[PDB]
Amino acid sequence: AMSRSRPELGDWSSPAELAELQRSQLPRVLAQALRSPFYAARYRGTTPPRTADDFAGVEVTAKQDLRDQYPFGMLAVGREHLATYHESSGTAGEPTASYYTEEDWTDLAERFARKWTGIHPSDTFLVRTPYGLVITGHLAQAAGRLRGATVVPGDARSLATPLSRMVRVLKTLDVTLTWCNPTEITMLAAAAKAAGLRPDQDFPHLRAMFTAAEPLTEVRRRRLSEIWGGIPVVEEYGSTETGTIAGQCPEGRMHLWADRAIFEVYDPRTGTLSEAGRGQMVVTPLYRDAMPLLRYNLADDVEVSTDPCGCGWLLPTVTVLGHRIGPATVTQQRLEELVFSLPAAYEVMFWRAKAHPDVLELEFEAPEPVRQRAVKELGAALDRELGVPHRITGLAPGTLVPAEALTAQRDILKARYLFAEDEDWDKAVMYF
Amino acid sequence: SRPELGDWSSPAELAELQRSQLPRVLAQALRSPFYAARYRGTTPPRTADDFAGVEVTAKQDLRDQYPFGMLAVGREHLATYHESSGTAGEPTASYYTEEDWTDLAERFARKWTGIHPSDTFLVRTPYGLVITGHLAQAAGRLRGATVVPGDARSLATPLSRMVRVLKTLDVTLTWCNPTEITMLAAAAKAAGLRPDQDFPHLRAMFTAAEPLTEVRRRRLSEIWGGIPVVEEYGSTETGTIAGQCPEGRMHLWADRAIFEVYDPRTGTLSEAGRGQMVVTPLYRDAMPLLRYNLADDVEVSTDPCGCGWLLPTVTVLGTGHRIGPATVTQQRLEELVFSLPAAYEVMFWRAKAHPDVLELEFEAPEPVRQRAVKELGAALDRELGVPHRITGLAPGTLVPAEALTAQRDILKARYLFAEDEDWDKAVMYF
Ligand SMILES: Nc1ncnc2c1ncn2[C@@H]1O[C@H](COP(=O)(O)O)[C@@H](O)[C@H]1O
Ligand SMILES: O=C(O)c1ccccc1O
Ligand SMILES: O=C(O)c1ccccc1O
Ligand SMILES: O=C(O)c1ccccc1O
Ligand SMILES: O=C(O)c1ccccc1O
Ligand SMILES: [Mg+2]
Ligand SMILES: [Mg+2]
Ligand SMILES: [Zn+2]
Ligand SMILES: [Zn+2]
Repeated sequence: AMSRSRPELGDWSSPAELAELQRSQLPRVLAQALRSPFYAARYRGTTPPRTADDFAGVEVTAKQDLRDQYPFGMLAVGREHLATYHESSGTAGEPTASYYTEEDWTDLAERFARKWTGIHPSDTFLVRTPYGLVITGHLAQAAGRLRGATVVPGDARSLATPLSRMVRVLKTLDVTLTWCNPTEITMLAAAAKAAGLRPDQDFPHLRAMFTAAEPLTEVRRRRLSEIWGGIPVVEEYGSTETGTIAGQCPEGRMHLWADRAIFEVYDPRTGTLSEAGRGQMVVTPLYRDAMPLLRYNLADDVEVSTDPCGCGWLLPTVTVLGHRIGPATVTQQRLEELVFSLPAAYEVMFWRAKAHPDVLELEFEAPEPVRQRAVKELGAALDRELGVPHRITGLAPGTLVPAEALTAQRDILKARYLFAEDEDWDKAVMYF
Repeated sequence: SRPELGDWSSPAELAELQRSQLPRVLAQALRSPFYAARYRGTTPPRTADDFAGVEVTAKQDLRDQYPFGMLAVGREHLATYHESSGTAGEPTASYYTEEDWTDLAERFARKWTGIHPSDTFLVRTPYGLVITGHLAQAAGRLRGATVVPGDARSLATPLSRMVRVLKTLDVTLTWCNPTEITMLAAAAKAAGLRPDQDFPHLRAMFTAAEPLTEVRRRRLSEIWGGIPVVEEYGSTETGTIAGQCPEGRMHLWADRAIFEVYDPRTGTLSEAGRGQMVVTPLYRDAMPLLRYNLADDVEVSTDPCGCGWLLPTVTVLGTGHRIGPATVTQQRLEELVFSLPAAYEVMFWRAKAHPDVLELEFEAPEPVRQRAVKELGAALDRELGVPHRITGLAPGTLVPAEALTAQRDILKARYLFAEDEDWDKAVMYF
């Protein structure tokens, strides 16, 4: 590496060489970790870990530790070196703070930019995740700028950017790439149809859709691809606290970015850490100064395999998993496979289910002509695959996902205090 | 590379710094479909002298050329794409190269209070398509300040959460519109924090996007413990084109753009006086603008300022209503509302011009309400002489308690729920 310090795919040719690329960083990482109040307090009366060998003995860092240290208990650098500050999704009541130096950001941007489809100057990249405190909009934008793509900041959950306006942007700007959660991929598809555009034909420049943030079955991922004309739906896995830790290969598996972090699986029964198997995703990022994390337990239920993939990347794969009803165990993943196995022509995208002690209640939207078939087929799928008692109800479109979410436009107004006689002064101080 | 405050020592040297860029700027402008079509079949302007004759560019031209009619570079050289606030029905597209962004970031970073690594900077403006959030964030990154991306109009970041962030992160700088400054002050009290005492690290508040009287600006400062409220002037299409000096005048960033005043009656352009703000940015390659008429009503003065910056000053107006004998502007009413004593806590108000009467409502606590109505009535009598119907309202009437106190979990879509959970958050989870 003449110019770059941080590793790339191909700097190692064996699992043995990957482990050495990792362990060589641990002295710096362990020295940096001890600079934070949290780790200096953890190792108070003892000898701190310093060497790659000492790492074996290092205690897990829990989500609750990150919350107890709010806001800067995990901080290992002077505040003058921070570039951005972030907070996690979930509960507003117990915030999880994350923060990054400029150089931390180069590692974050590189990991997001590991998109098998590429990101190029030729791309127009719609970033359709929130920019409010969470990292996700900032992360995609930073990766877009790193690779020279035109970034369209769509934001998400903003009154400035309803779906109708995103559909017009996708079409008229010839957008080539999107970043949004998998539910937003279906929201955009429904908004396109309500504008009289066919997601499968009317966006010929759209070449890939980047997604994360929800457990996503291959059956649902394939349907989302088919809705949008058979283009790749490129999954990644991360968190505000870690950045992107795994990205899809051309074969459709997520591979751990183990050159940039030590990945371990925590068995909460035994409290053992292992390089692979089923249990809780544990991460030690190797290229971060501001907020060192030693064996941070994301508490996501994962399966990590060192088994080779068809792609040939020399990295482990990860599946992210994320209610029992009499004899059967019913998961969202299993129901999602059954819902998204209904024929595409039935247009079933929006659904929800509740586990009662004795019965699974499930609702979905479908057009009237196909609704009774969709109810019957999905019932028979549940009988055949799970054998749970069910109450399935088909609903009119606009019942779960209202028409106004899909078609309403909103002016981006500023506060006004003086109105003409014929104006609505309801928009005076509450103008959003 | 690009000029800094102090690189010119006279108005004559400033004009030379400008005119020297015009050949490049005029050549770049002609690369766009719009300007190539405008000067089709004629000889195009090429020299600093030719600039005098150049036709104004209207906001309607930017709308008519949606999306990339104003584009002077290959799309491969674009860094970001933006759209303006106002009507959703007629989008105004703008776009910038990486080098365009350095000029934008430098102009925003011209804050007389500075932006430093020692700063923690809450950006509380939208990131959704408009430039505003992205502009403040790029300036914070340029100057090394810790950027806290608050966003605005996002379900992710309600006022209650911004107030907790202001306090617990020791935020030193904010960027938000002047109404948001009062919204945050009301939200702070609802969270049990006194804006005038409980934010000791807050040192300055940056604001723009509303016509702002000195009387209102001073009150916003007093609400937040007497710290500077630093106004700038800009637009979603240009970024910051003027910034406040320590004397409280906004100075035009004329080293980065030629500023002219348009008389719409005659279509005469002038270096100073009354009329419509016209801007020709000098360091803007993706989307060249020749004499872009912002259509803001402004007064430009070349008079020297005590601050010692050798740049013209600008006052920004906004067009008001006849009510019997008198003409009432928002700015005039705002001066009267914000001349009520601070202890009355009149911040939220609205008014309607009828042909015969000014209807005005504001929130004030019950003990002060009748005095506030009487004093404000006498101010209107004394200053405007318009008939008025003034009503005092309970706090929570114009700005509801919910907007100030509601917390909102940042949920993701969920499809399987337990019996006792709210499944209304399944697909509509915002
Ligand atoms: N591709 C994915 N599949 C499943 N869950 C995901 C995926 N990406 C992100 N997540 C979830 O989202 C979390 C990130 O949370 P946050 O930092 O609050 O945005 C992860 O810890 C997972 O629980
Ligand atoms: O909410 C989202 O849209 C989202 C998308 C990707 C990653 C994290 C997120 O919160
Ligand atoms: O869920 C997230 O916040 C997230 C953040 C970074 C990258 C991928 C992700 O899903
Ligand atoms: O909407 C805002 O809060 C705002 C603030 C500053 C400048 C432009 C803006 O729209
Ligand atoms: O919209 C504004 O009034 C504004 C002001 C300064 C900078 C960016 C902006 O959009
Ligand atoms: Mg580019
Ligand atoms: Mg810094
Ligand atoms: Zn693979
Ligand atoms: Zn001055």
